[PDB]
Amino acid sequence: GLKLDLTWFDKSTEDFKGEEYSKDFGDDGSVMESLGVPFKDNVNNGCFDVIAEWVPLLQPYFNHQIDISDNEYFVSFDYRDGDW
Amino acid sequence: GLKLDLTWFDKSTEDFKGEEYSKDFGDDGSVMESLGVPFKDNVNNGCFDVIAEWVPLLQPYFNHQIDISDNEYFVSFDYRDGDW
Ligand SMILES: [Zn+2]
Repeated sequence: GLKLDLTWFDKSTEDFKGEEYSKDFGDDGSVMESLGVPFKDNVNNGCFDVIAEWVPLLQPYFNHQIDISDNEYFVSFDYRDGDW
Repeated sequence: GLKLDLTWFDKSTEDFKGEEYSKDFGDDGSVMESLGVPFKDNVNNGCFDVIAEWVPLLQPYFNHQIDISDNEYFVSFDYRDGDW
């Protein structure tokens, strides 16, 4: 089902540094609703800049330690048939 | 260097169909310039919708036969240090 695709870039050199997917949330788009982004209309449809208020809400799903002072972050909401 | 990330979905069902990276162009941003998308000033941003005019400009770098009448395409301009 739904997975969050997080990518980060260095603010200085601005090169693509890393990427990490969240666990599969299945058909529940609550995580997106909690971010203020409608589910059905925004999946597989572009990237969103990660703002400060999003950091703590997203952190529990990633091993990468999100630091918006050093990196620029983008999140895209990908959806595919269960079990990736 | 620069690599173009092409992802496409079925235009009817809306299901993911495939994804393919182009070769590494190094610091040659000519392909982006031909699309009318400033090289340095547009890498590592969101993704763009591929319009018909872009098809012949991109086709030489992908094995997949680009067909917009059947699929919907997105392209991202990813830039990382060399040797990826
Ligand atoms: Zn994107």
